[PDB]
Amino acid sequence: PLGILQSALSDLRPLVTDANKYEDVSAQVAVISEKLIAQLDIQEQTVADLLLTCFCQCLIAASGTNPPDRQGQWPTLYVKMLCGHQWAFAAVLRRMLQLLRFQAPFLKDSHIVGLAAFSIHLHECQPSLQFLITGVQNLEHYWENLLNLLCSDSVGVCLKLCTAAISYAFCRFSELHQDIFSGCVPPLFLRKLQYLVPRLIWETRGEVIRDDEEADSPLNWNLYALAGWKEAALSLWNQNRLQGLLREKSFQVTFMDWLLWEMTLKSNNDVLCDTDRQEYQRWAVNHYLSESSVVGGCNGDLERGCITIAEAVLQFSNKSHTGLGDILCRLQELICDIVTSHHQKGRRHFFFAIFYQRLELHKGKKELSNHLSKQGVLEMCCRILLGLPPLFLINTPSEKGIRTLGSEDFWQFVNKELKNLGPRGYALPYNITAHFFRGVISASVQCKDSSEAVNSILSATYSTCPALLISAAVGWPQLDPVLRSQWCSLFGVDLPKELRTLREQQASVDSCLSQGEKLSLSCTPWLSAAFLYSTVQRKKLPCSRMLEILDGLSSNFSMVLISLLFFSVMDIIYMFLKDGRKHKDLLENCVHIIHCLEQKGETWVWLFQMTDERKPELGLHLHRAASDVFLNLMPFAFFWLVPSLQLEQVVQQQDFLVIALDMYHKFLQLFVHLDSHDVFTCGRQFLLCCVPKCQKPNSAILKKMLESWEEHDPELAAV
Amino acid sequence: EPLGILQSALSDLRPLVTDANKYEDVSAQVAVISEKLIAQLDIQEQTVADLLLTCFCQCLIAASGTNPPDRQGQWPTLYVKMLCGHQWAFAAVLRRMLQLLRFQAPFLKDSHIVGLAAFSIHLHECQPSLQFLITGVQNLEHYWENLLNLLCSDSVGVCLKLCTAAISYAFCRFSELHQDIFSGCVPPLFLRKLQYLVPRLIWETRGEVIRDDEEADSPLNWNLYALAGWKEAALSLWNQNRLQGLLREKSFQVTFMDWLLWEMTLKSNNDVLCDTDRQEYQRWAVNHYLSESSVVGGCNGDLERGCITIAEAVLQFSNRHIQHSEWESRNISMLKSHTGLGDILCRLQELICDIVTSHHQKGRRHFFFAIFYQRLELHKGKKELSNHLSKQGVLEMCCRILLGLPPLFLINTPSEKGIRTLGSEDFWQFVNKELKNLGPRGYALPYNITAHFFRGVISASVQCKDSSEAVNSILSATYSTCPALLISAAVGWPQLDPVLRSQWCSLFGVDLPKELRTLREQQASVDSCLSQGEKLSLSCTPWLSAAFLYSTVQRKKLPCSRMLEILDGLSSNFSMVLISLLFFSVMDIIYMFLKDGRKHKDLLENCVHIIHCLEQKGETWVWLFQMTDERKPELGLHLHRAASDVFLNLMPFAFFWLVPSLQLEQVVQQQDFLVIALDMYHKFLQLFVHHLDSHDVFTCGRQFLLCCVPKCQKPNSAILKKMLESWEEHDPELAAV
Repeated sequence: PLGILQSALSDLRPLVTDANKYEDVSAQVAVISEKLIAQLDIQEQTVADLLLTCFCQCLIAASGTNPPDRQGQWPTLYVKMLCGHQWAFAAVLRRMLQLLRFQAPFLKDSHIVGLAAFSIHLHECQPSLQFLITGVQNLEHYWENLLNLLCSDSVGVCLKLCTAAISYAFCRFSELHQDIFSGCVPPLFLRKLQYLVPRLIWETRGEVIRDDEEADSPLNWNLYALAGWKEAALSLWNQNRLQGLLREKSFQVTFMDWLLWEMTLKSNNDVLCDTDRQEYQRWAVNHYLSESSVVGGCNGDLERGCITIAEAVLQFSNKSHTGLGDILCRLQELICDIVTSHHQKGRRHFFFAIFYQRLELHKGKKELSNHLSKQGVLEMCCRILLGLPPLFLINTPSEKGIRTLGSEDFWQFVNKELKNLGPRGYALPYNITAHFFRGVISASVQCKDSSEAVNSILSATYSTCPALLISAAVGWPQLDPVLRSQWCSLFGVDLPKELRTLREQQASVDSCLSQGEKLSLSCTPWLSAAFLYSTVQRKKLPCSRMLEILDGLSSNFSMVLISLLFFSVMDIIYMFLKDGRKHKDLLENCVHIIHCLEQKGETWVWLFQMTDERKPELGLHLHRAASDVFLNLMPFAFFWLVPSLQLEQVVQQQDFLVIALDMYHKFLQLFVHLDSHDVFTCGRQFLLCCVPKCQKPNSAILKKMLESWEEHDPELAAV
Repeated sequence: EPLGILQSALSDLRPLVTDANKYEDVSAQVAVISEKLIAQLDIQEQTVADLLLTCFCQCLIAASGTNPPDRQGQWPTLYVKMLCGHQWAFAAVLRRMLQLLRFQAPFLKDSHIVGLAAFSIHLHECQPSLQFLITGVQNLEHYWENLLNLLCSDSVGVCLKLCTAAISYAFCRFSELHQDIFSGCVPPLFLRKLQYLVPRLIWETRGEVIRDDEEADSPLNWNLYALAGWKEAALSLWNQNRLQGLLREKSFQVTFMDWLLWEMTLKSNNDVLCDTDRQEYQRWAVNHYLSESSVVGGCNGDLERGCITIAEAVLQFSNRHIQHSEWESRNISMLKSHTGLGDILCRLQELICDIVTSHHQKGRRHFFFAIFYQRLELHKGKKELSNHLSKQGVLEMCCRILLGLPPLFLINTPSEKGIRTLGSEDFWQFVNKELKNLGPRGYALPYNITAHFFRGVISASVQCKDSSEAVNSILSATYSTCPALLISAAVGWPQLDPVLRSQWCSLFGVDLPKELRTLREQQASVDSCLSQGEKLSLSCTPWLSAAFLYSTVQRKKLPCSRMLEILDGLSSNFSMVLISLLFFSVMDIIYMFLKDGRKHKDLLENCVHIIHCLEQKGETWVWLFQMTDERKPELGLHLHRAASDVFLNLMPFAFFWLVPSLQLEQVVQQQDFLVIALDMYHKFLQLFVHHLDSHDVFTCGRQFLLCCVPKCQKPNSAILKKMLESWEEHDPELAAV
């Protein structure tokens, strides 16, 4: 079956020497007549390399008699025959894939030219392949896959190839007006030889000289008797007809496609040393940075440069990576020229804007598919800030003869779209809450005092952006030596008065836990109850040894006992989302509640209310530090822990019923069972014994329906 | 049967060790007989090694459980002796140890590691174990670094689990005596990598120094055999008050340079830390070594010694990484993964931004440049081999560094009395000795080191009061001290203007100064008059206008005939443009020669056209060819001090191509001609020690000498034909003429 196939398919070469006078047809009829009978199986893995190779053979057979200009009426015919079938033309594609992926690094130097000429001739026939494993579209959705995988793994081959699917097309498909010629070759080959050449082959970047002695002449078809691959792709980049062709729009290269090619080329694959791979870029960036905007580029707007780089980085996420690090180093190389200038007119606002607009597209709530992309882009938004620090980009000083050091930005980004980033809820992670401190330490040099500015910053930080101090406290032990060393490195004097009170509080806590000394209180009941909580929770000590050491008689006591209830009902959850069912610390809260009762009341509902109607100050200094992933999930905890109490939760409380309903409304808007929604009866019971506004028996019968509002809104007016 | 008896013996040695049976050791001598009955990547046997090493690695863990090491016996010493007494097996086990540590580092157990660590310590105790027939290593000590400086780069989580069991075994074997001589049991190097790998991997022991003085007994009675992990066995040992008072001596002292030399070599891949976590470690360490004393090796609290010491290492780690490149004709050779380099250079700019941004600058920068004046003196001309020349691999790092910095460091910023004037005197004195780098052009620098400068003076005037009266002062002090920078702008204007303009418009929207503007005018008086022809303006300084014109021509691909017709004919500043236009063409010829050596005729025609265009005025063009400073008018120095020295060593190679292509009589009415001709021939010989051009020179510097200046009438051509003794007679002939 195949022996005769190899014979026939090999009986072609003798024909094509001089007698190529339309007789290469009946042999094609025979090829097709005998081909009728025949995971990369062996039937296909072998026939492919048999059809293809006949090309690499016949081409070289005929390229000795005459060049391709005059001959070349067989190839179109052979390829039209091949494409005439379906179960074979779909094997050559995958075979060439495997043959340029695995063996590509070393196959041959003349089994290549026998692949370009099969690419091109696969273009002038525009065949149909709508059905295939992956490629659903026409070829144009196949060249890009191949070329991209290849230039990501192997570079030298990509150029060895691109510069051979061109030279075969200025010889062939010549002698025709320059208006329709450009439709023969595909665009991407040129759109990529506009990129590779000046990367590998220097001397052609625009530095040295333009040598030209043979510019207007059909270049020699010498690839079969050549001298190297550095004069077949340079005797082409210097031909006028091409160098004047890389100006159309059908194939441009702009400063958002350069990245997505260079930002995915992993070292250990390239062919350039480090201190050349880091000159290519510094040349490129500074060539798409002095280029018009109608073309891909930005005139001189460093701002626009950084903007584009960030917008590209965000569009690649779709850990350890090497290429991305170079881009994130060029960011610094660019920015460090800004902070040392103190624009005061174009300031950090130009940057953060990007995030806000990349973070609105994912507002179309759906089936657990966009939230993921949201946090995935957010983690990258964070990784960046850690990748373009001179470490005080996040600081907005001023100038009126002095420098004030304020930071009016990064306080909104945090309060809005960063606090909902990491675990533990109320806190941030310990990789971004150190940049702010190691930044105020490093920007406190410009001023004249260097010990007062820091105090002003950290005194302002109490009102706005409190979620940073808590993230420090929760992560202080691995943060003290850092600063204690930085300061001594720069100045070498005592510390200020607002970076050591935290140390004093930690030390007091520690020295008081071992024995017990009725801990004091620094008039700040949402700080001094974070230390006290985190130390315990890390050293595994229980409750009894947590609040047994408070000395509250008339000072700030209830607040230090409510902050703990908050921090204790925001970690019942981190132990639910994290592969769990229920955690045993609610006893701590049932004890804190009894301790608040022993005092003069000091109600606890400020937490379980989302609006800002009458929530006292700390009650809205707390929720301004949480994450909207939890606050949308409190009712769960509310109805978990409530049933452990009765006969005092209402009759001596204020605004209970209202809050219970405000919650039970949201307990439904989550989904769209018996072990989760059982407080039906609970809410039904609290009514019969509550602060009777009207509540005679109406709301005891209305819970038998889905209208907690059909009559409640009016049933409150009678209060 | 060298095997059966072997396994029988190394098995009977198994149970006999659970108890320290007195005198039950001669059974070792039996293995001596067996081995004596049996005697690159060797694989001939390559099993005796494992057969003999597993004996230890198994008998140890088999006995341990009955008694701790100290009360174990005198077994391992005798074993190691019966091994080393045959210096062929001792030449193998080493090889298998290293081969299985490196290649299959992760594919190992948690019980064989200690079996190698204890064996290593026992080796160290038997120092008389010294072999010479092991290529690559002379003594024993070398082996330790040989394997560990590969382990600590290919895989870090095995240089810790192997350098902890050693200590946990030594502190259980020799922890009965040796109040002072304890130091000397373990090998030193082990006890250094710990001090570098423990904190890095785990943070709970970074900065804490003193917490208490509670006395301890010993680690948990050799718990490694049934440990619960390593984060607590490496931590129950860092606190042992007997150790922390041990890594203070000199032979266990890590330092700063010795740290950079190890962090650079970490492969980014195969590491264990995410890229956003191995930069906190560095941002901490760099600060932990700046607050120290110099006796330890760390800085004393300053910052200069913290940058000098990071540059002096990059200029010392690349030397062993020449790492050339080639793509066509690929020789299969993997590339070294992304080294920790770069990162270090990012923690070096977070530190320069803290001594230029301050309130007490006193902006001196003599340092950081005298550090480069040394590596270029280690091998000034040649390191006995032309592989890493000055302008090859050291002047490409004095740039990779000098770029990653801000564009302000290159400028001084004095603050004498708060006035804060501007200037530069340590980048000029230095760029006048790094222009020799760019051999491509010769009359220019590269571009990426010409933007920063012009982009710096603009980011420094800010600090001053009038941000547009210093620039006019700098760029006027220039034109007389550092020409080579402008001519690299002229050659690059159309890629540079939309940066300066945008910057000066983004800081504060005020009109430009009178020195970043003159250039736009001198460029627009060109890009137009080349179109359709009008005239040229001929601003004050010639050698800048000429650069503009010549480079613009080259960039637009025009011929070399417009350049000569759009020009004044009655101006006093005409010739001084043509001279420069000749100089640039010469240099272009010379560049074309150092690229597939040839001549590129057309330029030889351009130059003769120029010489004829300036010959009907009575001037003197033969003083470019004076490689001295004797009498060259001031226009010569301001050009030669911009030209590389790779080229002026070739100027003769271009003086005998376009001299004979002139008339034989219009190159003699000049002043002191032959004094350059023969003074250049003298240099045309030193090059040989092209070759076909020796004839044209031997004749052209031989026929002129008859109808030449009134210096000699005879015996000078005869003398020149005598031999290469032009000097022996010229030294006396020049006396008169």
